[PDB]
Amino acid sequence: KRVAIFASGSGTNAEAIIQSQKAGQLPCEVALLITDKPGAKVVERVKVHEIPVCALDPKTYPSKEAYEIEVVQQLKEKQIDFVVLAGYMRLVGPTLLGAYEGRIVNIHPSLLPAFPGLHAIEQAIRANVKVTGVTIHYVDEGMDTGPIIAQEAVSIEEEDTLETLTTKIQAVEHRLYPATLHKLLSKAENLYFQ
Amino acid sequence: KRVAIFASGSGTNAEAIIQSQKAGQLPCEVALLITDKPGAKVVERVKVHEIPVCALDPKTYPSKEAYEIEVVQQLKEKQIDFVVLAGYMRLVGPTLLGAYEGRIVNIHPSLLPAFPGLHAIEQAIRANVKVTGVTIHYVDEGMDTGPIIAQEAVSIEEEDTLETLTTKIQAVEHRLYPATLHKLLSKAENLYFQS
Repeated sequence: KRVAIFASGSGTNAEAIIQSQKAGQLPCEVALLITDKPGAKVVERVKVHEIPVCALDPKTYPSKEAYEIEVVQQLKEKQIDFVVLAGYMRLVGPTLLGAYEGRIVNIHPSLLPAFPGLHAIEQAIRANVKVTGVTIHYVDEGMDTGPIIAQEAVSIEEEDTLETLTTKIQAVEHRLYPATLHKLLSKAENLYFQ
Repeated sequence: KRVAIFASGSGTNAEAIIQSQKAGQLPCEVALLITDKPGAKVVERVKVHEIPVCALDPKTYPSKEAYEIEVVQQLKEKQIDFVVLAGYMRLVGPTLLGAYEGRIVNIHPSLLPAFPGLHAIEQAIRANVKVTGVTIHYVDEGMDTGPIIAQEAVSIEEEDTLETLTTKIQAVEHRLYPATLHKLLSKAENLYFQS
């Protein structure tokens, strides 16, 4: 029962998922990290668990399709059953989606459909909303589109800044992503690991 | 200290605001209802408090501007200081906005900017979101635009239907609209009711 994670930068969501496996809550094993650069905390955090990492810079490839062909090659090689995006900053193209349709999920720091795309916490602050939150969803063709699995609201208090709100939102993500993955990939159904 | 309410249909939000006045929580008095149809529960609910009612069918006017000119006339006639939209289903045009800019608020049953416009509770169910909610905001030019004053989230449970979610959202509106109006229009500031 193998999961791949796509992540970059700090990798705190990837860490919470790995911690959830160690707790006995995730009903699968993290088997691969796909990332953009070697010199990042997420690589360090994952490497110490002896989980394979494939660091593919997308700009090295002639096209998005060529990059995704290599991505899919890696997922197939590691016998990946499910794909978890955890701070993956690119759109998922037709090659990746075609190979893993119905088996890719994502987390996004807004209540979709509000504030899709990059820097959604900053978007909510700039729009002066009073409530934002976190969305976990299946990945389909478009930007942050696909059937929504879970959402949780977070209030923006008057004293909140980008930093303090980001902390609150990350706390929700670290609890919610693994709890949602546990419920979704429950051993009751054999669904994704047949 | 006079407020006008714009409402149609059942008028349950209008009722909650009147009730909050009667409770001692609203620091102003409801002085006028502007509505579209005489034969509605909101008219009945408001009339029994002997609050003046102006029923203006907008379709019986040459233009949106002509209708709003009459609206503004009625508001000026009644010495209205603040305008509360409570199920007003038309866009606020330049005539109304020009006369009462900064003194019009609205309630909307989604977490703006998601699901602006009509039937937003149905929109959220059709979009299969798991969280929706309520927004109270100042009214500017445009549809459901303007500085957001308050929001409250409501979870859509698996067993929720349009009917049961609507009940939940209306419960939030009936508490939140008057509580927000109390905070916004607080006596300490006396911002909107200067002589």
